[PDB]
Amino acid sequence: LLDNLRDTVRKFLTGSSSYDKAVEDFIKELQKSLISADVNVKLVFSLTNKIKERLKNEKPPTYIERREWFIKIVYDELSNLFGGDKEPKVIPDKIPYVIMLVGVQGTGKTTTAGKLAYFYKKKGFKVGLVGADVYRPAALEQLQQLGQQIGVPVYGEPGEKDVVGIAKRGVEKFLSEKMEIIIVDTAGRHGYGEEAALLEEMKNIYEAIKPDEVTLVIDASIGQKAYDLASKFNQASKIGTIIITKMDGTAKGGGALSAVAATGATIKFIGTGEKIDELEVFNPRRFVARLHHHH
Repeated sequence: LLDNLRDTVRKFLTGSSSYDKAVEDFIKELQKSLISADVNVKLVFSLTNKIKERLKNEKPPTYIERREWFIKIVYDELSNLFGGDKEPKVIPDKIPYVIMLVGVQGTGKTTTAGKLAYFYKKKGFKVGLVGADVYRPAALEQLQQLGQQIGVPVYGEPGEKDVVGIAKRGVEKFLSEKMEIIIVDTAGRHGYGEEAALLEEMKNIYEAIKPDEVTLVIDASIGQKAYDLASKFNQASKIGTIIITKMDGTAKGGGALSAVAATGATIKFIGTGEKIDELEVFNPRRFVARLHHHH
């Protein structure tokens, strides 16, 4: 969406027609591209109405061209659509720090667990990974391969299906090894649409491990349908954050980000590609800044 918004911006700034038609043309194209990105239509309409209103109340500061000022207001409001200017807290100040990853099946989460452990190893922490995703049988082997490849130890119990016992033995072992960051990879038996049961089901793992942070991993190709789960996830704990993965393998990452941001939850990271280091700290203002036409 942003790379497509770049070209629309360019067409708007290299001053073709009247201003008002240039603006009209741009808003239609924005509305169209956001619909295509699966953003909820009510957010698409509010966004453009808010843009149009700022433009009627806020003349450009002196020295600022009108078209430049229009674009500044569009960029500020795209950022607000994805959650607004905010820089999450990504380095823990309590050690040890236990992070429980949760989510529906297939959210780029075992990869996400290795990517998170890599991020924190690079930061100089001592991390241990707990492979408690026991529905998928491949998840553990996959985790053990990541760990081995990135030099972080992986606790896992081949063929075991008590996720609560695995998470509790793995955390206790890592806490005894005096690990500083402990990442517990868990999935869930439900999909999107079955949010109450998904959440209920996270409860006994959580109580067992008493993590410092619970992180819901969302695949971005769910789009705007991430809303319900994210909303209920976020209300259910004071320590919940969200990771949106696979932003590069969908057209619907704007729908997913905008739908999560509508809940107010914290999107701490986004997963961009499949490579181990492609996990980035997320700030809507920076995310939007990437396409700025003055660079």
